[PDB]
Amino acid sequence: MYESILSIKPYNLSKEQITWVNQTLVSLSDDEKLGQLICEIIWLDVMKHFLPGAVMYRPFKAKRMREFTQRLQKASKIPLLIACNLERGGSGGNGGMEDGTYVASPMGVAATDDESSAEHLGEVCASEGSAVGVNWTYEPIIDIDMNPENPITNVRTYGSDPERIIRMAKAYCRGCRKWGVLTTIKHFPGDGVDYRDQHLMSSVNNLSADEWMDTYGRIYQALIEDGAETLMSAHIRQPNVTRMVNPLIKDEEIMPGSLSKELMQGILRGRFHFNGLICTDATQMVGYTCSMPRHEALPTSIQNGADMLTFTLNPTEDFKALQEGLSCGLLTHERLDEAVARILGMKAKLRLPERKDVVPPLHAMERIQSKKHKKWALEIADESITLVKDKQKGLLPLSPQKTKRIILVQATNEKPEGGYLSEARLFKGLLEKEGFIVHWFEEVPRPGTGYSIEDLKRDTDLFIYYANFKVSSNQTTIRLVWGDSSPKFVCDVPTLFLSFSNPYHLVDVPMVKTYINAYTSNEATVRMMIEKLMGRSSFKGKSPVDPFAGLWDAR
Repeated sequence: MYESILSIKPYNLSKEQITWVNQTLVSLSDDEKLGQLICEIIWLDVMKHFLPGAVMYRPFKAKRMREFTQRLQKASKIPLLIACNLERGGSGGNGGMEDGTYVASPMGVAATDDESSAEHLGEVCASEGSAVGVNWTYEPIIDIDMNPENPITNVRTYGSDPERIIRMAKAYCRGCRKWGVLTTIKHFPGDGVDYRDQHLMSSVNNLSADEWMDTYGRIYQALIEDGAETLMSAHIRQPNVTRMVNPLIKDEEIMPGSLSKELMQGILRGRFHFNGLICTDATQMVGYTCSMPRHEALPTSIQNGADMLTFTLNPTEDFKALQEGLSCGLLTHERLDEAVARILGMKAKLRLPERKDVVPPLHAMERIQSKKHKKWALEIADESITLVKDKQKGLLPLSPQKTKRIILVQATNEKPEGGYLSEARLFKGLLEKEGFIVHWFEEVPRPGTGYSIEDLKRDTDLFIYYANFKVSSNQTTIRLVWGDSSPKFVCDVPTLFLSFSNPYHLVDVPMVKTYINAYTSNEATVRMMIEKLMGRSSFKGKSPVDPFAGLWDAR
């Protein structure tokens, strides 16, 4: 059975492999099959309530991951899919591992407009992940960064141009497959139209059916045909596409991707002929929990096309809900077997059953933070940093002979110990190496009743802003927050603004005359920024997006 699925892309299993999937399927109890639908988060005692089909590692040390893998796999009757959000390399972006290589955000790669940079990104992700036993990355994101106010897309995307997104996403996958790591296209039906986070609600892709088909649909078809192994159906609604499949559907029946049969079975399975593994986005996100009673939602997600539920809330209650859903018919035994078949087929595709070692040789660990990976990080930084606005004649290149005294102003939504980002301290120290006098904004006076603008101009030749407003779950804005530290004197003291993450900061500092986007806040990007501000390195980056956000005043 299931040869029509397992023998073709993205599976392409052999006769023997399909026999293993079928024989394993037959040997599983109902509870075992239900457990296979669940991916459990590791933050490894996750088998007390059921036997899960997969796990995802939060960011611990690479060595710990390699240890967890050996233990988890050696204890699992059915080999586990081992997931990780390897987004920006081995490290970076709230996922990956703690001591991996942080290469660059996806948008920083897109700024290079060189798809070989995305392939390199995918290689570092999959090379360092597979060394510790990871075989499934929840990447690449193929959302379109349409709405500059969306807090959860932003630098996690390859920008706002569908054609570039397709180029970069395909290259990323190309790099991952070279290391035997499954890829995941997300977030279906597509984030980036709304301005709201699906962690906090069910966000809405409200494009017309045609508009969606022409943009998001085009990208998904491109990655599906490219051989995308897995897809993540997120808690985002597409009402107009849903109504196209089901014109009589009531607005209250329209479910997000993770619960919608019109989207997962009508569009993906049907119209687009996606044959890979579908998993939901994390089930504890508000976008999921607020759309339907949970005891109903978990089995309905599988019944409506999803093969896997990502994470549990209360594991006992959740498994009990799957048991009852199967018992009372919310989930059919026939759809259950078909889901497990696709889960087991990806485990067979990875050749996990035949393997008799589990983790690679310890020598594999040497790829982590290898010279080659560090070197790609420096190439991407050299190619990505983008001079967006340069309307102050003579300012660049910087030199202590033109602006000796600098006030360095940090702006971030992080809360680093000591008050300052290590990357900002490094930037400060490197400016001083060049011969600048650099004080933090907090160290020097500011205009007021006892300090004049003439005094400020006497003590300050240049303001420089280090902006790092990063993407994180459950944030409703990544806008620039302070307000006397803002560029309020751009016509009195020259002012330079540097964004090391969010590229739309001109929304909040439109008065700035010199503005540069770097997309990534890591040591490699900081070092190339210094080289470029001093005139030793040319500005090569190209905005993969509109950094002015359609604002007349930002120019």
